[PDB]
Amino acid sequence: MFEQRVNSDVLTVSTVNSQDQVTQKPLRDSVKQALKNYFAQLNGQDVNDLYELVLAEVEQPLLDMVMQYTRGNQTRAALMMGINRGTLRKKLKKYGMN
Amino acid sequence: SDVLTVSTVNSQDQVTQKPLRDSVKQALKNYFAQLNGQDVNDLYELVLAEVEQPLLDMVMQYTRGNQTRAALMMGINRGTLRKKLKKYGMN
DNA sequence: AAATTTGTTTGGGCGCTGAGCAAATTT
DNA sequence: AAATTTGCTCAGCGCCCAAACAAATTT
Repeated sequence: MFEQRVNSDVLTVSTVNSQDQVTQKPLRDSVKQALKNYFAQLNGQDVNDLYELVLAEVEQPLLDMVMQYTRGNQTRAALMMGINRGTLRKKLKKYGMN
Repeated sequence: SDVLTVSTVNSQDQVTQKPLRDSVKQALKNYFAQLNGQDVNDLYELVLAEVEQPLLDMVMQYTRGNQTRAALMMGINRGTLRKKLKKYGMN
């Protein structure tokens, strides 16, 4: 057999820890921190947009990175993301990536 | 002019702010490196699930479990919010 | 020149939607 | 005692979707 890699550890970013040593925390925790400091700020005006705000911030990179990987090939991009080719096209247009 | 950002630290022990989107880029850039052309199959539901959980975990914690307010705080329908809490068994 | 991708358009369905409501809970 | 939030239902419609095609591009 070979060792377990939980869903958390598939997508990870490099962090430095207490002992000045480069570990790899999940992406989850980056999202957590980005939000917790976002809350620190907004004292105390209302929010009516928090989902789309995040979605936007996450979709742009994903599309970006996959389109680099597939080298502009939308057919393959949409295949590997598991979305409709039309849906992908629509999303690319939302972010001016065409 | 940028709401979503994570704290980073450098060579000179200086903390500096960088956007979450840059952090997502790396996460993937890395993920891609690890697989040597092993076709990826559901990369959207993957990333979605890795972001929806922290987001929910947090606003649900901010609104103190008040589903009504958290749904209004995000852009989404209370019913949708419930469907998502179910999806990740957070309910 | 064959194979693949792009850029449309079409229609079925499912997912997100607000509204409505009684019951439970917070105030 | 009143106000808010929950849990559920329910049409409507808006998005996601595969299927199909011809034209453009890549192989």
